[PDB]
Order: sequence, then C-alpha cells, then structure tokens
Amino acid sequence: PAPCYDPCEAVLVESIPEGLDFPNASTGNPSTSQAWLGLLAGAHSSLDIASFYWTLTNNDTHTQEPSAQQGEEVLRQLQTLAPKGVNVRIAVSKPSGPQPQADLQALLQSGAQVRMVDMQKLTHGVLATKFWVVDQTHFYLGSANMDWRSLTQVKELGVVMYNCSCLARDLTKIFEAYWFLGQAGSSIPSTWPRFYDTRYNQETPMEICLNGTPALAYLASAPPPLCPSGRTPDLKALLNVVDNARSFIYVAVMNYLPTLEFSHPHRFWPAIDDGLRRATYERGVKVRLLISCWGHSEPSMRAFLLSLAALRDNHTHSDIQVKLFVVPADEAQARIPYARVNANKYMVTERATYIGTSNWSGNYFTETAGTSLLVTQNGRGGLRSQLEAIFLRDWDSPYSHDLDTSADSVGNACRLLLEV
Amino acid sequence: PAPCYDPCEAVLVESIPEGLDFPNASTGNPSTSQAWLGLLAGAHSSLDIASFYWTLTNNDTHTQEPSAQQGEEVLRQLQTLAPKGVNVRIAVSKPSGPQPQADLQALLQSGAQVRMVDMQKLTHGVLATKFWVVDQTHFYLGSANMDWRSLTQVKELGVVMYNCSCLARDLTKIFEAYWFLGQAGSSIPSTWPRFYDTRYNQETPMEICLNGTPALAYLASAPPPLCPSGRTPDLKALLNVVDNARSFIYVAVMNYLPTLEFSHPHRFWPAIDDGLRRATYERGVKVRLLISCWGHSEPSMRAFLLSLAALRDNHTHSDIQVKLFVVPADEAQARIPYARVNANKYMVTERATYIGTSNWSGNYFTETAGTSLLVTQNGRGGLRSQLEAIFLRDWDSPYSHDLDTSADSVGNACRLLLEV
DNA sequence: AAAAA
DNA sequence: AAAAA
Ligand SMILES: *[C@@H]1O[C@H](CO)[C@@H](O[C@@H]2O[C@H](CO)[C@@H](O[C@@H]3O[C@H](CO[C@H]4O[C@H](CO)[C@@H](O)[C@H](O)[C@@H]4O)[C@@H](O)[C@H](O[C@H]4O[C@H](CO)[C@@H](O)[C@H](O)[C@@H]4O)[C@@H]3O)[C@H](O)[C@H]2NC(C)=O)[C@H](O)[C@H]1NC(C)=O
Ligand SMILES: *[C@@H]1O[C@H](CO)[C@@H](O[C@@H]2O[C@H](CO)[C@@H](O[C@@H]3O[C@H](CO[C@H]4O[C@H](CO)[C@@H](O)[C@H](O)[C@@H]4O)[C@@H](O)[C@H](O[C@H]4O[C@H](CO)[C@@H](O)[C@H](O)[C@@H]4O)[C@@H]3O)[C@H](O)[C@H]2NC(C)=O)[C@H](O)[C@H]1NC(C)=O
Ligand SMILES: *[C@@H]1O[C@H](CO)[C@@H](O[C@@H]2O[C@H](CO)[C@@H](O[C@@H]3O[C@H](CO)[C@@H](O)[C@H](O)[C@@H]3O)[C@H](O)[C@H]2NC(C)=O)[C@H](O)[C@H]1NC(C)=O
Ligand SMILES: *[C@@H]1O[C@H](CO)[C@@H](O[C@@H]2O[C@H](CO)[C@@H](O[C@@H]3O[C@H](CO)[C@@H](O)[C@H](O)[C@@H]3O)[C@H](O)[C@H]2NC(C)=O)[C@H](O)[C@H]1NC(C)=O
Ligand SMILES: *[C@@H]1O[C@H](CO)[C@@H](O[C@@H]2O[C@H](CO)[C@@H](O)[C@H](O)[C@H]2NC(C)=O)[C@H](O)[C@H]1NC(C)=O
Ligand SMILES: *[C@@H]1O[C@H](CO)[C@@H](O[C@@H]2O[C@H](CO)[C@@H](O)[C@H](O)[C@H]2NC(C)=O)[C@H](O)[C@H]1NC(C)=O
Ligand SMILES: *[C@@H]1O[C@H](CO)[C@@H](O[C@@H]2O[C@H](CO)[C@@H](O)[C@H](O)[C@H]2NC(C)=O)[C@H](O)[C@H]1NC(C)=O
Ligand SMILES: *[C@@H]1O[C@H](CO)[C@@H](O[C@@H]2O[C@H](CO)[C@@H](O)[C@H](O)[C@H]2NC(C)=O)[C@H](O)[C@H]1NC(C)=O
Repeated sequence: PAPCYDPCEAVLVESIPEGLDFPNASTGNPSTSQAWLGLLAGAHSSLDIASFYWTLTNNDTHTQEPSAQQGEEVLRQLQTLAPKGVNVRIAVSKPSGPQPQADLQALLQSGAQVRMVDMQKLTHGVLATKFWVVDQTHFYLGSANMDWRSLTQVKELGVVMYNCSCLARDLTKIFEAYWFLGQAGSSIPSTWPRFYDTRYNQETPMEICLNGTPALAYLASAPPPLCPSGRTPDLKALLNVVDNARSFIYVAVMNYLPTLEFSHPHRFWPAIDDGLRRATYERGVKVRLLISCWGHSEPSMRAFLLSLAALRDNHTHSDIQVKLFVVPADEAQARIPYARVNANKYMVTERATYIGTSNWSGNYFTETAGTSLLVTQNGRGGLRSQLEAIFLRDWDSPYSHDLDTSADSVGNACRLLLEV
Repeated sequence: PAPCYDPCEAVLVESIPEGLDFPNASTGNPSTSQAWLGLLAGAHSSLDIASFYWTLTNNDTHTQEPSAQQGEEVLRQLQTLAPKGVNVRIAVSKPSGPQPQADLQALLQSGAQVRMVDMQKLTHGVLATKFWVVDQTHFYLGSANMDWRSLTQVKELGVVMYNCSCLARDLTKIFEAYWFLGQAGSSIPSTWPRFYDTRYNQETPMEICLNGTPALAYLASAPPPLCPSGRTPDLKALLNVVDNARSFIYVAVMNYLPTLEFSHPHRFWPAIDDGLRRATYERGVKVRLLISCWGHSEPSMRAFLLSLAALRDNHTHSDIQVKLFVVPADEAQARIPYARVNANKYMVTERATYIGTSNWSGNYFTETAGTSLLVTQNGRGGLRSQLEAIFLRDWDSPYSHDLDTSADSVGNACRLLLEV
C-alpha cells in the first residue's frame, strides 16, 4: 500500500475530572471538551459520530449540576452546525427501554440524521464504539461517551488525530458499516460488500508521517461478525501487541474480567489472561495492570486480579503488579449517576501502543462492538513515549492503590477492596 | 465392543513409608511390595515390566539401609522365576550416563530379556511408565518405580487389577510398542501397525464386571507420537475427566507445573490450569489440590499454585483449595538420595477416577512417556469411593499443610514454603 | 457508563 | 525420582 503523504499529527486528549490533580505540571494536553469544540468549529463538510448514548443535558440525568455546562455547549454547537450544511450523522445504540431522548430529537429537528442501530437483535450486545470523523480529515477515538459526565465527571483517554484523510476514511468505513447495518429491518450480510473492506490491517499496517517521523498505524474493529475480510479483529490485534512486547507491558483499563459477562450461564474467557501470563513467564516482560474500581464494578473481578498479582517469582523473573485507580468522590458528586470513574482503556509497551474504546471482557470482543487504534513508531520519543509518560503518571498517582488496600481508606466506594 | 466377561477385581495398593501413620484403622490395602510378591509367586507364563530405572539393591544407592530388604527380596524373586520358564521382559529407559547396572545384568544372565529404550533420541524425553503385566491376566499400574525406596521410602498409589485378561492385554500393547520401538536403531514409525492399535478409548470405553457391578474403564498413553490411532492421549483423557465433573475434583499429584520444564527457553503450558479454572468457575465444582513438596521440587511451582488458591469468590461460588503433602524425614533418612516424597499421581471426581504414572507437567504429556487408567462406575461405592476415601484421608492428614505454612514447621525440607 | 435477574 | 546448566 502507498504511504499516506499527509501531515498526520496526533494529540492525546484526556478529561481530568474536577478534584483530580496530578502535581507534575510537566505533561499537558487539551481536554476532550476543548478538542471536540475545536473540531466542531472547524467542521464545515461532514461530521460522523458513533456513540453509545446521548446525555448532553442536565435534563437527561435529572440532575442540577453546573458541570454539565460544557456538555450543553457541545450540544448547542451540534445544533448550530447542522443548518450550516454539515452532513451530521449519528449512530446510537437502541436503548433497552422507551426512555425519552431530548438531545437526539433536538438534533433530528435541526437536520442531523439519526439511525437507531440495535445490537441486541443482531449479534446480542450493545454498540459501545465512541468515535468522531470530522470532515473526513480529522478523527477522534477514545473512551468518551457523548455525555457531559464523560466530558467532566469521569476520566478519559483518547486521540484526536488531525490532517489524516487516510486514517479518517478508514475509520469512517466502520461508521458506514454501522449506518447501513442499523437503519431498519436489514441484518448482518453474510459477506460484507467491498465498500466496507480495508487494506490496512495487522500484517500490512499503514505508513504515516506521524509528526514527521514515519510510523505504522492501523485500526481494529469488533464484534467479529461486523468485520470485513481486510479488517483485523480487536482481540487479535490486542493479543499480537501483548505478545510482541519484550521488556514491559503497561495496561490501564476500566474493567478487566476474563469471563463472558452479560450472559448466562457464566462462561470462562482466558484469552488476554493467557497472553499476559505467557509474556510475563516465557520472556522477562514486566506486566503492570491499572484497573479502575467504582460502585458499579463486579466484585468477582478481584478474584481474578489476585490470580495475576500472585504470579511473580525469581527463577523465571516473573513480575506482574496489579493496581486499582479509584477516582475520589464527595457528597456533591455522589448523587450523580455514573459520576466518578477512570474510563481509560489502553496499553503501552516498549515498541507499540494500543488505544481502545471497550473494556477488557469477553463481551466487548465477541458481541459488543468496539474500535481500537494501534501505533508503532521506530525511534525514541513520540506518541508511544507520551502514552508511557501518561501511564507512569497514573501509576504513581495518589489515587492508584494496591489490591490489599482497605476500601474505607479510598475516597470513593470500591467493591474490589476488602474492608479493614 | 463386546463386554469383557471376566471377574475383573481391583485393589488400590499403596506403600506407606516408615514413620507415616494414619490414625484411622478403617482403610487397609495390601502394600505395593506384598502385591508384587504375590504377582511374582503366581507368575508362571509371562511377566512384562515397564520401568524408569532399576535400583533394587543397597549397592546401587551406595547406602547401607536395612529397609532395602524387601526390594532385594523382589530382585531375588525376579532372579528365581526366570529359569522356571517365565518370559521376563523389561523395558528400561537408557540412562544419561554410563553408570553400572547391577540388577539389569543380574536378570540378563538369568535369562530375562532387557531392551534399552532411549527416549531422548526418539521424542526428546524419558520413559517414566511404571507398570506390570503378569501372565497377561493381572496387571499393575502406579507410581512405583522398580526401586527399594519406591517400595518403602516413598509413598505410592497404584492399582493391582486381577483376573482381567482384556485390560491386561490392552495394557501390554503399550509394552509391546515400547519393546519394538526401543530395541536398536529403529525409530518411531509414521503409522503404527495394527498390532498396537486398540479399540477401548474415551468415546468407547471397555465394559468390565468390576467387583460384579458393571463399570467403564480404559487406558490412556503418552507421548502423543507413541500413540496408535485407537489409543486416547493421556492429556485428552485427563481434560475430559476434569471437564465432566460437576460437584468436586480432588487431585493428588507429586508435581503440578503448567510449564514445559526440562527444556529451554521456558515455555508456558496452560492446559490443565485452564480446565481447572473453567470447571471451578462455570460450574460450582469444588477443586481440591494436594501437591507434594520435597528437596527436589522447583521453587517456581509455588508461584503458580498461589495463582490457583487465590481464585475463590461467592458470586460464582468458586472454591479452589491447594495443600502440600510433605513426607517427614529424619537424620537417618536424610542421607538416602530421593528418600522421602509422596509420589502419588491421581485424581477423583464424583463420577470418575483417574490414576496416572506421570506428574502434571508439560513434558510428561508431550515428550515423556506415561500411562493412566480411567474408571467410571455407575452406582454408590466401589473403586471411586475407595479412592475418594484415600484422598480425604490424605487431605486431613497431619502431613498436609496450607500454602502459607512455615517451612521450618514441616518435618522435611520444602522449597515451596516461605521461611517464617 | 454496558449493572441490573 | 526425571533436578541438575
Ligand atoms: C505532534 O504535533 C501535534 C501538533 O502540534 C502536537 O500537538 C500538540 O501537543 C502539545 C503537547 O502535547 C500541546 O501543547 C500543550 O497544550 C495544552 C493545551 O493547550 C490548550 O489549552 C490551554 C488550557 O488553558 C490553553 O491555555 C492553550 O492556549 C491551548 O488552547 C497545554 O495545557 C500544555 O501546557 C502544559 O505544558 C506546559 C509546558 O509545555 C506547561 O507550562 C503548562 O503549565 C501545561 O502544563 C501544552 O502547551 C499542543 O496544544 C498540541 N497542539 C494541538 C494543535 O493540539 C503533538 O503533541 C505532537 N506529537 C508529539 C509526540 O510531540
Ligand atoms: C473387589 O474385590 C477385590 C478382591 O477381594 C477386593 O480386594 C480386597 O480388598 C480388601 C479391602 O480393600 C482387602 O482387605 C484388606 O487387606 C489388607 C491387606 O491384607 C493383607 O496384608 C495384611 C498385612 O498384615 C495381612 O495380615 C493379611 O493377611 C493380608 O495378607 C488388610 O490390611 C486390611 O485390613 C484393614 O482393614 C480391617 C477392617 O476390614 C482392619 O481391621 C485392619 O486392622 C486393617 O486396617 C483388609 O483386610 C483384601 O485383601 C483385598 N483382596 C485381595 C486379594 O487383594 C477389592 O477391595 C474389591 N473392591 C471393592 C471396591 O470392594
Ligand atoms: C492541519 O492542517 C492545517 C492546514 O495546514 C493546519 O492549519 C494551518 O496551521 C498553521 C499553523 O498552525 C497556519 O500557519 C500560520 O498561518 C498564519 C496565517 O494564517 C500565519 O500568520 C502564521 O505565522 C502561521 O504561518 C496555517 O495558516 C494553517 N492553514 C490553514 C489552511 O488553516 C492545522 O494547524 C493542522 N492541524 C494541526 C493540529 O496542526
Ligand atoms: C482370580 O481368579 C482366580 C481363579 O478363580 C482366583 O483363585 C481362586 O480363589 C478362590 C478364593 O479366593 C479359591 O476358592 C477357594 O478354593 C479352595 C480350594 O482351593 C477352597 O477350599 C475354598 O473354600 C475356596 O472355595 C479358588 O480355588 C481359586 N482358584 C484358583 C484356580 O486359584 C483368585 O482369587 C482371583 N483373584 C482375586 C484377587 O480374587
Ligand atoms: C430541560 O429542557 C427544557 C426545555 O428544553 C428547559 O427547561 C424546562 O422547561 C421550562 C423552562 O424552559 C421549565 O418549566 C421546565 O420545568 C423545565 N424542565 C425541567 C425538567 O426542568 C431546559 O432546557 C432544561 N431544563 C434544565 C436544564 O433544567
Ligand atoms: C529474589 O526475590 C526477592 C524478593 O522476591 C528479591 O529481594 C528483594 O525484594 C524486594 C521486595 O520484593 C525488592 O524491592 C528488591 O528489589 C529485591 N532485591 C533486592 C536486592 O533487594 C531478590 O532480589 C530476588 N533475587 C535474588 C537473587 O534473591
Ligand atoms: C553388592 O554386591 C556384591 C556382589 O553381588 C555383594 O557385596 C560385595 O562383594 C563382597 C561381598 O560379597 C564385598 O567384599 C564387596 O565390598 C561388596 N560390595 C559392596 C559395594 O559393598 C553384595 O551382594 C552387595 N553389597 C551390599 C548389599 O552391601
Ligand atoms: C461469602 O464468603 C464468605 C467468606 O468468603 C462466607 O463467610 C464464611 O467464610 C468462612 C471462611 O471463609 C467459611 O468457613 C464459612 O463457611 C462462610 N460462611 C458462613 C455462613 O460462615 C459467606 O458464607 C459467603 N456467602 C455470603 C452470602 O456471605
């Protein structure tokens, strides 16, 4: 494949929730809200948004919180740019219940096309892919739902990638697949049409001029059915990256459960666990795990995390460390539903970086839809170094604790920490 | 296949080392030495012995211990029955070094055919199958090497199965394969001749009148190359038995390491571990692990055992308990090489029983040769109940300790227990 | 934000 | 008894 001769730059945007403060003053990136506002201001031809749910108002949460202001602003911008001529298209998973949808109808009346994709009746899951494609030259990919709490109340990790028409259209292709697949009546085709096929997969990634220095990047999609022949499955890419590492593997994910949740009877899913154990045993790879715990985390997950932190010895030089990153909450933020959590889902090695939109559980890789970006840069510094610095800042943060920490000591309510 | 109309009875023989005493007086079986002596006395037509090594003298150990007397007696019997007309045939793995072999030459001069099978040059391993076939009607299968220490100094678990011409010849077939395969020059055939093929495998086991009540039994062999089309691999049978269980799984094995030992670079082998985790998570199966620790155990093994004992929670009702069975030793028994250990390798469920000759490591299932017996009896009581009683006696014995036990507290030297 | 028999 | 670079 011909290299993409475009000034593809890339910014690691993150939304630090109020209260959280890293006392380093050395790493600084635009927040998710700032990047989204800039993309909307620069949007003049197209805007494709794949989202899980839309809660850009204090109305939909039934809360009176000023912190939603930024989110409301985004909604206002989304209302203003539709009449200007931008072909706004939004794919949002069909809600389980018939709850009112103020934002979606507000954009529909303005002129924004909305299609209700229903993953439950197609592959038995939800559509949890959160990404943007702006003018088909820039794009966004991260853990930020189209919510005000996502912008302010929870922590995110995403990439805004500018001037990359080639990686922007390869990402759209997924949005086009969602658009065609979830309009009405139509089901998953046996064979995907060539329009959705891609050429930049794991064996032949795409060459970009990522800040001048050449780099190899490509996107991975899920669930396996909604995947064309060219596209590399998200699980396969994740396993390849965790296997190719030879020095260290740093993982910061919201939820890591090696089981097929959201289904019964309970099923065991040892896919990422086996890869982590292989990498940490056969090779001297040091594995560092950073999970996030809140009030809506499965208490069984600890029982698996303890199964990994206990595998470390001298003879094979095994080294696995597991830490929980819990976002502190107060009385004011307690009343907000799904208020405080670290939703970042990514990992970084000494030779590659993976940034995804789905938690590390069997559903997100076999049923729930998701998208991830893989970047490998030959050289010292760059995107990989920036993400490694982000992960170490997270790792040494006061909010990151060991698996033996007392739950009451942590500010927020954690179900994975035994009391006293 | 037609059922084997033979009074196939079955005795669980075990060799309790001196010093060990279970204060129950309710379970009693003939020792391995007694059963071997009875088989030799009743031997008049044939005697096939597959063994790892031959140390039936105080000479070969270079020790002066009266406890070898029984072993010497066995050797004497093995010398006496050869001139009587018994076709004694012994398959013993070729030693790494050119050490003297008094017992093998003593039997060779009497008239016992000995063939030096060399597993290292054939499949890259050793021949660790310990079994007897006496007159092709009885047989023995257990963890007892042809050693005096095996008979007295270490603990064993084996089956002597009388009046079973059908299960005796199915076991011989393996000895015939070893005999032909390890004579001289000849290598492993691509396709095994029909003479070594068997009909009683996992899908179609053999029906026997095991103490009157019908039962389904069959044998499994390793390594996968020295296996005909009919024969079921040992690993496949082990996985099937650990998967079919629905209530509990009790495992008492000498060494359980989910790695490919005896080879470099270090390799990860998550085959039995994954099955145990699946059984204990998907179903409410209670898994109890009884490992044995001595002075020649890999210290890394604890790092994996802690990975299993830490997987137990309420939401999925997971329950895995790991215990170490350490045979106490004194100053007198310390000087004996490979003196005190619990060498039993078996497991029992609520519906099946597995008795093997090899430890639970990757080599023993992929390179090292081994044989195991599988029995499933429909009813309450019988062989399965006897083995379950044996396992619970072992589990509650004072010699069985938890993984957090202090090493100095245990009588013997254990490398898997952290000091103080 | 995929917690919700 | 498969501990032995
Ligand atoms: C590849 O090329 C792209 C294109 O330039 C680079 O993207 C730039 O990345 C740098 C650093 O990652 C960004 O610089 C940082 O911007 C942050 C956001 O600035 C906006 O928001 C603040 C909010 O108050 C406004 O005041 C400001 O005017 C902007 O609107 C700043 O917060 C950062 O400052 C932090 O670091 C400095 C030290 O440098 C400290 O003194 C500060 O206190 C603070 O801690 C910083 O300035 C830049 O904005 C990005 N550009 C764009 C267009 O997004 C990629 O980084 C590059 N890739 C690599 C690997 O280098
Ligand atoms: C299917 O059928 C076969 C054929 O009979 C059964 O095999 C018999 O199994 C029973 C019990 O498992 C055996 O009985 C036990 O024998 C032990 C060994 O006895 C020999 O060694 C002692 C050593 O001193 C000699 O004294 C003795 O004369 C024998 O030469 C005994 O040690 C056992 O005694 C224990 O239990 C009793 C209570 O019953 C206590 O009072 C004792 O103190 C001691 O704790 C016991 O007698 C029998 O020997 C086996 N027969 C053969 C030929 O091997 C299978 O058991 C059967 N299967 C099932 C499931 O029932
Ligand atoms: C993506 O590509 C566009 C197109 O090149 C970038 O916009 C360009 O940004 C540069 C500097 O950021 C601008 O250069 C400046 O121009 C002004 C006059 O407009 C001049 O006074 C300055 O000294 C400087 O030279 C350039 O004009 C501008 N071009 C356009 C068409 O907007 C954009 O910055 C790229 N994205 C990122 C994240 O860098
Ligand atoms: C395997 O099969 C052989 C053959 O049947 C069994 O040997 C038989 O054992 C029974 C009792 O154990 C003997 O019965 C006894 O016979 C004597 C006379 O010899 C009699 O006085 C007793 O009252 C009793 O009836 C039988 O004779 C004997 N037969 C032979 C040919 O040895 C053997 O016991 C079986 N194996 C096991 C473990 O049971
Ligand atoms: C919710 O949306 C409505 C209309 O878009 C706005 O407030 C509602 O309408 C009037 C005020 O305009 C009030 O009498 C209603 O009680 C309001 N509804 C609610 C649920 O408060 C406003 O845009 C939104 N309300 C907010 C953000 O509080
Ligand atoms: C063997 O492992 C031990 C601990 O598992 C190592 O000892 C130290 O352990 C602490 C806490 O785990 C570490 O912070 C140190 O870095 C370890 N090393 C030293 C020198 O203090 C020990 O180093 C390992 N290796 C050997 C040869 O004993
Ligand atoms: C070892 O075998 C030899 C011959 O089979 C026996 O003892 C050896 O020979 C004479 C006594 O017959 C002694 O002078 C030697 O010193 C003995 N050898 C050793 C190593 O002691 C006897 O059968 C065996 N020796 C034992 C069991 O101590
Ligand atoms: C939940 O788990 C706890 C412990 O993991 C159970 O509490 C007791 O724990 C001890 C020691 O582990 C056991 O010996 C008891 O059998 C457990 N039960 C009781 C009633 O004491 C607890 O039972 C589990 N279930 C619930 C509903 O809490």
